[PDB]
Amino acid sequence: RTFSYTLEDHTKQAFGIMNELRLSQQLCDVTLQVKYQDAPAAQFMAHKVVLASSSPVFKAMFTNGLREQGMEVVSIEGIHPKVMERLIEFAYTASISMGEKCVLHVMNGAVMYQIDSVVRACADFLVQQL
Amino acid sequence: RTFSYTLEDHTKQAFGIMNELRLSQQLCDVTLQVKYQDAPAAQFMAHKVVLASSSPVFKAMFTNGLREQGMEVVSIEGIHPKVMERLIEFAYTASISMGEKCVLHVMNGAVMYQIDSVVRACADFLVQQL
Repeated sequence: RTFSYTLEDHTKQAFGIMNELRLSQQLCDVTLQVKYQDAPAAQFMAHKVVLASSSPVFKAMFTNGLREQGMEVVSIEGIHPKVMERLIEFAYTASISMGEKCVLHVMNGAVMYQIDSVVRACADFLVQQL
Repeated sequence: RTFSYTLEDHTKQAFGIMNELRLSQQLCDVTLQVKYQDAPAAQFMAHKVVLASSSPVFKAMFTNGLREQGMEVVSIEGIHPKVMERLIEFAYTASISMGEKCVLHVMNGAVMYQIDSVVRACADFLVQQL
């Protein structure tokens, strides 16, 4: 009496569209403004719900109480823009790529945003290089 | 010189959190107010970017031009609240379930929002019942 269907590729397909929307800067409600030491400032527009879905730190940051009035700007320090870029790309694509010289910095950034999957991968890479 | 990692379960995990946020009514920016013929009105809070990721119709509806001022209300007619509920659940979970008596209505609703995967599944179910 009951009919039930699951599209296994759905979440992959949907994230592809959400990443398209990020890159076309559509429906974005947070701008991450990243200024790290000597490097020129950079900014990244994104969707709070997507960032919250991949990082407990972003989730707590955006779900404070009575949900917000429009596009919010967030100041980020302590992470190089190139690392934040790769973490955002991970949240939107499930993949991350970097040079061996950046693995430590990406791991530092993944710890800062509690992106546990990237922490494990980076930790395991560092240890294999021993 | 280059290290690359993919978390295969990521998009599934992230959608689980986005569905949690929908049900706790956190970070939602659209309310779908559904009034269908005789049935009592119902409303559904959701995330525009998630709905846009699963339906070209919602995507076009929300990406008009200069992105909007806060929580938007959308009036929906022609679909029973129970069908809209199941379509929203599909967008957030990749699964949909219904009784055989509702398959035609769910398919009608999936055509209305161009949720092609649910259209195919419903069409194929109807034809197997022949």
